[PDB]
Amino acid sequence: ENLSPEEAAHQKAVVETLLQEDPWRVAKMVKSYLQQHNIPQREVVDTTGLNQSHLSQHLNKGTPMKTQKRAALYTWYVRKQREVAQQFTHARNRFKWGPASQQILFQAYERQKNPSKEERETLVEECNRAECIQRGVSPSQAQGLGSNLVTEVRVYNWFANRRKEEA
Amino acid sequence: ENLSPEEAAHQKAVVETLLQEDPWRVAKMVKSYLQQHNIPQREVVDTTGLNQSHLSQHLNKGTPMKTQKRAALYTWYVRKQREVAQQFTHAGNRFKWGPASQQILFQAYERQKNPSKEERETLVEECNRAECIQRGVSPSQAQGLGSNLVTEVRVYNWFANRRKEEAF
DNA sequence: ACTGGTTACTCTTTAATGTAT
DNA sequence: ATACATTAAAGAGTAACCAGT
Ligand SMILES: [Cl-]
Ligand SMILES: [Cl-]
Repeated sequence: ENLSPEEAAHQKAVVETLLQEDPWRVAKMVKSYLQQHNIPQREVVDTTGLNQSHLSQHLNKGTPMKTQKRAALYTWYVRKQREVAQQFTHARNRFKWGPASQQILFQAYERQKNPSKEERETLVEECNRAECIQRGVSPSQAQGLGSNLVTEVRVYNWFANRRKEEA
Repeated sequence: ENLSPEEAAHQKAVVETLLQEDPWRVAKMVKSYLQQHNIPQREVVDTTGLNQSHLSQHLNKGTPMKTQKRAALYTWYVRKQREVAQQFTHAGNRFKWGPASQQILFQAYERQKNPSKEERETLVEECNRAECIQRGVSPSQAQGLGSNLVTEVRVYNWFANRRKEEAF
């Protein structure tokens, strides 16, 4: 179930049509995927071997890149799309706070700046379920959120740093 | 050149007096000084051996720093001020554009996006004059600017990069 | 001199960490 | 638990470089 002969040709067909498209339209399409799943650009740079500064300038600004290096970018894009779907159905990077959970954390901080462990774990289920809805997946699949899984320790680390922000 | 033994004792009292003052006030004095001379934060990290994220957060945001680390940075503040004096009295890193030179270059780009070489040297002398006035030194002394000295090559590279930014 | 593709370097930001009340 | 004190890690931004009409 890991791979199929036809879908492997479909992956090669997708990267073929993606190279034929406007590289900016694909850049916006890829940047929106990295933001929805909070996958760090370091994973892209470490896997494909591209330049961090070059890849960042291409996604956020549209800096033109040659088709040979762009092909390795689209190759990782199509493969990462399958790995994400499988890892969520079957259920190294640094944690990243999603924008959907940040709104819930700012609500709780405006209410009270020192929640109890029960209130922390309650916000964990709220933020995890929120991160799943953002990624378009079901809540029980939150175990597939991976490195971006909201934990009680991480919620406590967020509230502790936000108290330090008032100075 | 060598600091008089009496002069060195003054530096120590300056560090202790700066340690007695509020750390956020001394942080703003050092940060504004770095912005006036375009001194890279990497150079302060290399000398004082401090953490770049710690020093950046203690200067820009004013994060709590220990008295020992603040004293090591305050020791660099006083030695660099004097070293800048001899750096410029002798006149008789990487380049970093200044705010006044960036505003003048914004004027020329609005008038001519492709200036001639004659227009480049005239802008070089104007920017070097404005950068000298920023730190309160005479326009004649520019060797002390060193890495932050304006050059026609840097002006042409500034307009070429602005052309790439204008394309998007 | 020139656009165009590319990048070493810089510095802010972030989530995480260690510890003595 | 938790405010000081701290930071390894990510990433956008800057000024610059190399090639080839
Ligand atoms: Cl994910
Ligand atoms: Cl200087």
